[PDB]
Amino acid sequence: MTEYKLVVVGAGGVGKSALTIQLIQNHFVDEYDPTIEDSYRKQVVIDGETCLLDILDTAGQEEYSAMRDQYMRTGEGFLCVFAINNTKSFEDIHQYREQIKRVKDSDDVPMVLVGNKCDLAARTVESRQAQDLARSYGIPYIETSAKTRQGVEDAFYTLVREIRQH
Ligand SMILES: Nc1nc2c(ncn2[C@@H]2O[C@H](COP(=O)(O)OP(=O)(O)NP(=O)(O)O)[C@@H](O)[C@H]2O)c(=O)[nH]1
Ligand SMILES: [Ca+2]
Ligand SMILES: [Ca+2]
Ligand SMILES: [Mg+2]
Ligand SMILES: [Mg+2]
Repeated sequence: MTEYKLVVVGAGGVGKSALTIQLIQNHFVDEYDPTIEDSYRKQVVIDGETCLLDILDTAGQEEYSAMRDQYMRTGEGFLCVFAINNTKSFEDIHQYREQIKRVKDSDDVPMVLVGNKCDLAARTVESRQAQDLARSYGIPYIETSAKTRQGVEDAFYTLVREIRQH
């Protein structure tokens, strides 16, 4: 009944899990428990199509990243997440995109660049920098807050709409 396999990747602590939990369970996770690998499933209607989202939430911490490449292999589309108050996480996006291209053996994989924690005032990554990166990659850039839920549905549904153009 139409399934989309989405994978969420990016540096430790940027909010991958909080984003996923906000989408699937409609609440904010305030605490930080590092992820190894977790999956979620939810039936939703997107643009008039009932479908099943399978979301793989991956490790950002190098210590918990064992076998992440094996899980990413099945993904149909990827959210590449950084946090707008974490310059390193933005600088490291290229690594995740490279890893995606490797595991998929393609330079044409559906992706969305996500700048999370947009509720925070200590911004060090400006919108324009991220837009430029996204433009060079040929993908959309969307800002989100897992805390307020702003942009969360848009980020994931946009990724579905990208998969649908493939
Ligand atoms: N203000 C704010 N805090 C956020 C946001 N998203 C996540 N956080 C906070 O940042 C911390 C880490 O979030 P988490 O989702 O666990 O990050 P992660 O990217 O999944 N980490 P890991 O890679 O280790 O699994 C938590 O304390 C969480 O509440 C956001 O949009 N805004
Ligand atoms: Ca909470
Ligand atoms: Ca490969
Ligand atoms: Mg996590
Ligand atoms: Mg600057």
